[PDB]
Amino acid sequence: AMITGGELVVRTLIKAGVEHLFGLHGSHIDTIFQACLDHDVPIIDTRHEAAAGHAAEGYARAGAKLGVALVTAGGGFTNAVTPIANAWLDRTPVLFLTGSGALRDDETNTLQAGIDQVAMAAPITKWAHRVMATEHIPRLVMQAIRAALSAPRGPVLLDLPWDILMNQIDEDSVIIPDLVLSAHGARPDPADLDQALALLRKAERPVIVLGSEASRTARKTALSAFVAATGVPVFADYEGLSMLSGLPDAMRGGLVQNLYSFAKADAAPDLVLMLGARFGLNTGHGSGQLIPHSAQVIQVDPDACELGRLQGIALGIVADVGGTIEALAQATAQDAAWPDRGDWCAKVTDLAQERYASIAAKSSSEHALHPFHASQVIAKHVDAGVTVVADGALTYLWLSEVMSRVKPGGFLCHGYLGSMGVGFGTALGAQVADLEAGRRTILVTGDGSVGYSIGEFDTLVRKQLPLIVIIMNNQSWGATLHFQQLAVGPNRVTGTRLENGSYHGVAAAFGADGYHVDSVESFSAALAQALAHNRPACINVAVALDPIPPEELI
Amino acid sequence: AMITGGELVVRTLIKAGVEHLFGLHGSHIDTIFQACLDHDVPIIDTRHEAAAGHAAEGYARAGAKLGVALVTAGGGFTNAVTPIANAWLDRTPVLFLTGSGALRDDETNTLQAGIDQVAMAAPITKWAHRVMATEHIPRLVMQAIRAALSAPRGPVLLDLPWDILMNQIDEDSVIIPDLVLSAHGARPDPADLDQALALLRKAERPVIVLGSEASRTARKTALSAFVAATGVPVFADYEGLSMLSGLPDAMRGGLVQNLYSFAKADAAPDLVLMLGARFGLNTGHGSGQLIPHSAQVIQVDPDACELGRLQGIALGIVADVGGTIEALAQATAQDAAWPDRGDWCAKVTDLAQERYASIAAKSSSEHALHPFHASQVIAKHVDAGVTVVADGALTYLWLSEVMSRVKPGGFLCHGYLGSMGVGFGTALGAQVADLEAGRRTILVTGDGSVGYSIGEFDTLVRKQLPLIVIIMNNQSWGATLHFQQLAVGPNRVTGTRLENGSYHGVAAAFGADGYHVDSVESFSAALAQALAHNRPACINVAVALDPIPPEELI
Amino acid sequence: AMITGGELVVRTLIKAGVEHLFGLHGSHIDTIFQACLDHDVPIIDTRHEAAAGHAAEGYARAGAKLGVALVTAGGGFTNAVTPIANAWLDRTPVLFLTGSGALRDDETNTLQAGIDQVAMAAPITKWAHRVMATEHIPRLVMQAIRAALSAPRGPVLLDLPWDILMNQIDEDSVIIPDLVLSAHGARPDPADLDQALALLRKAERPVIVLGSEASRTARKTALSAFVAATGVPVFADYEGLSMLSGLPDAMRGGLVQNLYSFAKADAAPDLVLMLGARFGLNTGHGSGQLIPHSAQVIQVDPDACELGRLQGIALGIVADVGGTIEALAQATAQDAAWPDRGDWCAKVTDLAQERYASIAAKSSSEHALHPFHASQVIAKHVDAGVTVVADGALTYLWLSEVMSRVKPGGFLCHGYLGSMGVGFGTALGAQVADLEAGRRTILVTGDGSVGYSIGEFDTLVRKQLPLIVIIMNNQSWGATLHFQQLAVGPNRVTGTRLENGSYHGVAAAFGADGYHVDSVESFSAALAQALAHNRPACINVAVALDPIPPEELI
Ligand SMILES: Cc1ncc(C[n+]2csc(CCOP(=O)(O)OP(=O)(O)O)c2C)c(N)n1
Ligand SMILES: Cc1ncc(C[n+]2csc(CCOP(=O)(O)OP(=O)(O)O)c2C)c(N)n1
Ligand SMILES: Cc1ncc(C[n+]2csc(CCOP(=O)(O)OP(=O)(O)O)c2C)c(N)n1
Ligand SMILES: [Mg+2]
Ligand SMILES: [Mg+2]
Ligand SMILES: [Mg+2]
Repeated sequence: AMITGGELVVRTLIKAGVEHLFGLHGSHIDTIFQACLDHDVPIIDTRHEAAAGHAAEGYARAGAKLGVALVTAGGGFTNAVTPIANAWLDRTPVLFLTGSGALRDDETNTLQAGIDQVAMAAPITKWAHRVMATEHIPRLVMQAIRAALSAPRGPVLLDLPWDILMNQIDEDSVIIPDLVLSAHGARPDPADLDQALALLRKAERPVIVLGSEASRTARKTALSAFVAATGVPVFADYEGLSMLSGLPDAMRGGLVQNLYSFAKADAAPDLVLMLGARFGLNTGHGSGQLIPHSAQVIQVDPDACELGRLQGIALGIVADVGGTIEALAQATAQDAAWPDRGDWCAKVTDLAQERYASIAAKSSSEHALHPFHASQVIAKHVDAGVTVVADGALTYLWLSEVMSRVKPGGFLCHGYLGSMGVGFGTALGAQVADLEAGRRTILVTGDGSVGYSIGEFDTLVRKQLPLIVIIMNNQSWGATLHFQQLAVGPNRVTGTRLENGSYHGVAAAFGADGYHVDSVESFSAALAQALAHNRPACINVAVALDPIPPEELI
Repeated sequence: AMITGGELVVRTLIKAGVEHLFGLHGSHIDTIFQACLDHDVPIIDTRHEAAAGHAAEGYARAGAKLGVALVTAGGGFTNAVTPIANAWLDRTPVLFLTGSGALRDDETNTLQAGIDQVAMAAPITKWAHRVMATEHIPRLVMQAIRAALSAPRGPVLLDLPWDILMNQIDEDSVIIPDLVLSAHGARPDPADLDQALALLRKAERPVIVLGSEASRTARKTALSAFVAATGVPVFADYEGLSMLSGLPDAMRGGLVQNLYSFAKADAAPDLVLMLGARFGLNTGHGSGQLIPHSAQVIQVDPDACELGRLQGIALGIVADVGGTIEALAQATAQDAAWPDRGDWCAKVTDLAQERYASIAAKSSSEHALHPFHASQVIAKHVDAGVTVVADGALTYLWLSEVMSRVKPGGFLCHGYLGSMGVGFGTALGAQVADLEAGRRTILVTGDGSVGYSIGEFDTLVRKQLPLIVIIMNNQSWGATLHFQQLAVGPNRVTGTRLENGSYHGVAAAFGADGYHVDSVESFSAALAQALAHNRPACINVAVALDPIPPEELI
Repeated sequence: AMITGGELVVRTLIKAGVEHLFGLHGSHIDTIFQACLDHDVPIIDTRHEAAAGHAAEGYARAGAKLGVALVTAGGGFTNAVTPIANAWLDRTPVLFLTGSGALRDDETNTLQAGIDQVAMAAPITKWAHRVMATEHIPRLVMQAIRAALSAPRGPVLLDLPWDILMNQIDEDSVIIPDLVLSAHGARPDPADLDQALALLRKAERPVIVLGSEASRTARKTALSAFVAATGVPVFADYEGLSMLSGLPDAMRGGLVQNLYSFAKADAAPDLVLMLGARFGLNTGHGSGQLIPHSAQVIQVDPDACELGRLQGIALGIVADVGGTIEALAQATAQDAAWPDRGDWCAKVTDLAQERYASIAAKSSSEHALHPFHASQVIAKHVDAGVTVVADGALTYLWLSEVMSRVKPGGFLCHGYLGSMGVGFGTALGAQVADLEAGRRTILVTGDGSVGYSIGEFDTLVRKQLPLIVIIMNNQSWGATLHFQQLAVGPNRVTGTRLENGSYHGVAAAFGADGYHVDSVESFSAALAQALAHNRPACINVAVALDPIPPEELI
């Protein structure tokens, strides 16, 4: 009859439909550990709260569902800050449950109390709030969850004082509410939908560009019905990429990064339909080399701030990307008489094919194994059954170069935050999600980036998570080392040389299979063996440093 | 050639379609003032920055558009804080432009530099930001507008460093963007709309409650259509009242407070459609006193946090209220199978009118003018051409008891901030935008409340503003004095008596028409008089302090 | 045995030895009004929270002590923000007690509850905190007072949830701490002090300048002794001026502002002892206009950031300004051989006098009363027995030129916030402090500035506070009309016309003495009268607007 506040937290999460938590133990949050123990709710405990946070993100991104991070007071929270800020810029839905000092003995210079965690999380969350009463728990947890899931998606900080968590209340007294929130999003007004549809019908070279908000709602089947009736090519930023994985092969434009050299071939797009993709790092900023200044733009985004923020656009809609896609598939259904778009699809296909073949031709692997070739080795293993997690600068923009012509189940790369090393936690969490859906996760990170959360090879072994960490090891902080040469001068490389350490040796110590390879065939075989067993694996890949990825030259 | 920084602000402001500004001069923001002079943009300078801010609220609330406040650095910003906070809770679209310390001479103990205005506004604005370059002025102003205008509506702070406002850049060299925002709001997915309408037709005692967002979109025409086909009674909070004035009297429940008396007749609502109406102060929180616990709630709100925050709901939709009404009215043109809804309208009408007569039965005027009698002198004077601004606690609680059966063009009362003294600023700015149409504005304020921004008669006189101020005088801070008596005891009154000044004299010293009143007819002559004229009118009214409103009880 | 939290607040305030509170009533803080009324502790209830806030500062500033401000939740707090912001920059000790939403019913959209008040006050307070338990009140109240009273003095916000105040505890169980905090500030290291005196002895034309922190510790006899033994000329800024009032007039250098000419009189100070004076708006900024580069500087300040913030200095001491003056006095009391500065002092006295008369010779009042003439009339009513509070920009820039070489009991003015209208609240609270002091308070304010808190005439009459409200009336915003001519064009003035309202009529309408005067004959008669009458009085003074006050030369 008497239950702890920590019980209420878990019961509300049970009701909300959560089946996994990612975290690190603390006395302050043990009531939640105890309650999860009782209801068989697995907490995937890590070796760093940053890894736990990133794992909640990874789980959310690869699962298209809610992520839950569980951290303790003080350092527990501060260690989760990078995942918080990363989820913020990436529009990913994570509930960050955090402990704090007890309200009784507030301002007593005590263990793990003393820092305004709500004030700290404020600038980088949709909502950050501290619970003031134990009976408020179910309603406030449910409130926090609604905030995170609705467009635009984002992180929420729920601060649960040790006080409030240890408190015992009569269970029959406080009501645990249901998650009452519509799964379908808000659609555009039929007038703007009639307009956007009209504007794209009379169009010589139209393109769709998908963003993160497309993957959250993940309304794939509707995207098919819409793309089939209209026959319009679809591009995406890294986060939208996997949404193209189910499109008929002809209208798969790939990553928006290659809407770039459309300038030399007349191919400057006529009308661009942006669906949750923002103006910034991912779409060539305002520099307009990706989204051409002379194109008419139709932008759909949950936040009006994003509506033509860097370039003057034509039609500015504010609705949910998911509902918007649904509204487009619904209208496009009976309107089944659409213009001839055979030879714009071929152009988009052929221009991306060009840039690809062009780089393959300039890629030599004599004396040193080329990053491009090691990228093609992973690429040959990429279908809907595989999630790919990208980390590590030079690593990921070489990886980006092969990623457009395969159909990944998921693809989790860096957002605007671009925090080197977020990939390990992300991939761990993604592997937990992919286990339910019968899929495999592969992290592709740099030698420098992996050392951020290298202790997570332990967690992979302890929890038996079959993640294959692939390390592009060019003995350095790659992209930065290039900046020191290309931007400063040839012999001005300081603090970027990382010429020490056997990474497979580290993985071997934590009990995970370590491979160090240095050639195409050996790496190809190592990866094949890694996939072949259901066990965590490190593949230390000795790779070339000197070559320059095309993205860097821009 | 060269144009100033503030010169850019004003140009970007007119392309937005705004026609007025409310402010106070600062030598930090004269750059705006001068650019405004030669575009014939009227800056209505008040006598207190607080007043200007509330006037920006009024303007935006009265004419359902965007309001603009324009304050000087340091002290100018901090004086606008209450307006900003009020706007935040009331969900009203206002663009607060503030000057600040020049980036040159930053951190130098300078004149009006050295305070973090953005940090101060961030907890109470949808967006708070400081412009770093002069060329950024247009894209960020237009951005701030987009933020202020989308659902849910709310205030935005744009900090313009005096530095940035003075720097001249080539007039051709930076584009001045159009405001591209769909105006038509996003609407619920049809499946939810079906779920809603199916439950609505199933209901035996259905009800609709309107909140601020209905008034911000002001789709009176679509609402009427929807209300007609279905024949469901409609209620509202103070902010959603204007939106009942254009509907058939048969389906007009009035203010939500009237839903209180219903449980005493086994006539408690069966199902309630909350359109932008939040669970909180105005809807009786989660007590189940207005919105019954046994009733099945459908809630439509732009903020997912609001979806069942204090009470379990049956269906929760995140979509724009204005778009939702549009959809509900549209789904209506093909239904044509709705119940008579006449005998429930009978019940709703009977209960409302019954409550009204019940107060008239209790109210005596034999020794002092009953606030309710004095309130009626205003009621038979209220139509679609009057805008009523309510301030003062005891004043507005009594004044509401009549407002349900009359129908104003504008009704602006307190929100959650409950800030006594906002009424004058709100009223002043309501007169503009009542000058915009042909409507005339009446303010009904308490004797203590008016002292807050009493120096605004100087503005009313200077700027030829026909506003009538009805000072409800009970010689005290009424409701607070009632608190002291009812909550602690009869002889426990302190700091709540106000038995001194001649307010109607005060206004006359500023050169405005000042009146007096003892009883019912005494006031009619003063009211019909000053209303017959077309200029600033200050009326004083001696009124009984003793009587407790029905809203006070409970 | 059972007492409320509000009672705990009051008993703690009493034990700290506070005698007055300044505020505006709300039901959220009534428990504090009830306790105060029980212990005979006056709450000066005003007509605006800003006036209550400012009165708390004025009390603190005029009486060299703590000022306590009492405001209610929501609107009450937001209205006190400008005072908080002002006390911040002016380094004035004010405890701001605010009510807020109850902790039970957090996040309920309830009345006056939903603004993060601590987050708002955070940028502009030494400390801002929200009480979480009723038992914590005494220790937290006392903690706040320590924070405010210690160098550098500043404002503090204690947020007191309605919940926590209404709550009842066994009075026997909670202890009420003493205010144990030393009255003596920390003095410099002897090696630092000796090298300061080693420089002062071995220097040719040395000068002392005082700041805010010098009035906060208000050490007259120690400073008096130090200046007697050393014979060094002493200046000060606006807040420091009142400390010169007790020195030998041969040392009284007046306002450091007079120090411009030393640059072009060849006698620029060869050494400057900055005692709390800050490198900013008060002291020629960073440029050597008031503080020459050629001068070697010894600076004392509680804040190390201030130590040569914008200039190079020879010695930087973090210590209490009052404690230092004591170390200066004590050590210098043995040194019986301080070099004579009679020659240097004579030069200084005669340069301040040369400045004075050169202003006096012109400025003829042959048509209108040159504000200099209006200021000199006030001057012959100024001595140790009078506190002069000052407002209005164009107003004060004349008054400063006459204040130098007449000795006020207190001289309160604008700090770095420079907010117009702060003067009324300030004088209202100062008068309270001056009434126990036996002094008389005169407020000299501009015509626009007075409109801010014009209802406070009701306060002056209700509370019977015989403040004299002088209005220097030039029917305009003066300095901001000035700027519009001088920096734009003589025909480019908009939004500064205040040619309206007999300000003296409104004050008379609130039941105080009302006078309008124009010439020295009419004026010094209205003044002489309003003085002899021990009652609140308003002296409206029609004045020339055209004349430039000399402090503007660049
Ligand atoms: C957390 C973090 N630290 C530092 C940086 C700056 N940075 C950008 S690229 C880069 C080099 C990454 O090198 P590596 O992980 O080895 O991958 P590589 O480029 O060699 O393929 C660094 C340190 C960053 N973006 N994030
Ligand atoms: C800014 C602000 N200050 C104080 C309060 C507390 N308060 C609530 S009601 C009230 C009385 C208002 O009196 P008046 O304006 O004369 O109207 P009346 O109640 O007498 O009709 C006060 C001071 C508040 N709600 N907001
Ligand atoms: C809150 C605020 N509003 C406006 C200003 C800008 N300002 C500087 S001087 C000035 C003139 C005010 O002087 P006034 O009260 O009219 O008396 P005067 O200077 O003419 O003698 C104004 C409005 C400010 N600093 N702070
Ligand atoms: Mg590397
Ligand atoms: Mg009243
Ligand atoms: Mg003036």
